[PDB]
Amino acid sequence: MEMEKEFEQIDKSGSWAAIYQDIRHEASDFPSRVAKLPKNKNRNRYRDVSPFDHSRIKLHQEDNDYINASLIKMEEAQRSYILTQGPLPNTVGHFWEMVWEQKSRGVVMLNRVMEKGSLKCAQYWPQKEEKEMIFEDTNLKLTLISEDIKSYYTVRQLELENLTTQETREILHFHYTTWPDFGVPESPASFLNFLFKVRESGSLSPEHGPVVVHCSAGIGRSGTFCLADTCLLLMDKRKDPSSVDIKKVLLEMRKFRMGLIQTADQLRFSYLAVIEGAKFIMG
Ligand SMILES: Oc1ccccc1CN1CCOCC1
Ligand SMILES: Oc1ccccc1CN1CCOCC1
Repeated sequence: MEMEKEFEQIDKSGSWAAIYQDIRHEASDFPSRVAKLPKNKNRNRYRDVSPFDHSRIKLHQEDNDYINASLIKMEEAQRSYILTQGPLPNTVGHFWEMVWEQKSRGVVMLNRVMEKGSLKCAQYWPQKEEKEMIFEDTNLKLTLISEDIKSYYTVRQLELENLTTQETREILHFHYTTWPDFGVPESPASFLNFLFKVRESGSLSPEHGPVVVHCSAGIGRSGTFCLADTCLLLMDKRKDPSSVDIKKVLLEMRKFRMGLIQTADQLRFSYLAVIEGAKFIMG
């Protein structure tokens, strides 16, 4: 069923809460035993947001391989994403170890460091060229190379050095800075423009490891970003773009990480974003 007429229909009947609860009831439940081990309590931001065992990213070390991060592998679309929490003071070294080990070219950040007067993630990248960061626990160095500040997003070029081998790589930091403290954006236009900038960078392409995507918990805004990207690619792959079922794609992604899309308003915004992104690509 075409999504745009459908959208107006779901609006007219005011049933977003009921649709969202149907998704919550049908979502996968898989074990997260590693996340819940007592030795990992200070590696989780939120007690109710954990990676499944089957899809968790493992750190390459014998001591403790745990990070709150999941591999979302979309078979038909041929896209993969790592979705992770905003890094904590004691996991900033693990975060950059993961980017290094997974061969990622891009990090996508959808939150501010402070929102609602509280800290939503650590200041995990350097703010000045001449003040680099060293992560002694994982033996990495990170340098700010350049910063481009725009009205709706900032893009940074970073240099990550593995101090063990003296190898270096160029990481692109895509920072969406305008998501409102409460609710969702009124228009999806700036979010869709941002998605198009990440795509045009090569960060989502199969010659690199998966993009790393985060917000504060790594399920709400982060879920909206991957859901919109996969749905729009499927529309360009299929003979019938109207066959793409956003609720079925979201339930496929929920096989790999719990809780993706945290509210009925985020569900509406995703449908909104896919509907408006379809129109712009059309011709
Ligand atoms: O290298 C890219 C290619 C396509 C898109 C984006 C980038 C990253 N740029 C951000 C700041 O300007 C120089 C690098
Ligand atoms: O790439 C195209 C060119 C002309 C017409 C249609 C498409 C497919 N779009 C459908 C809407 O969703 C994104 C792809």
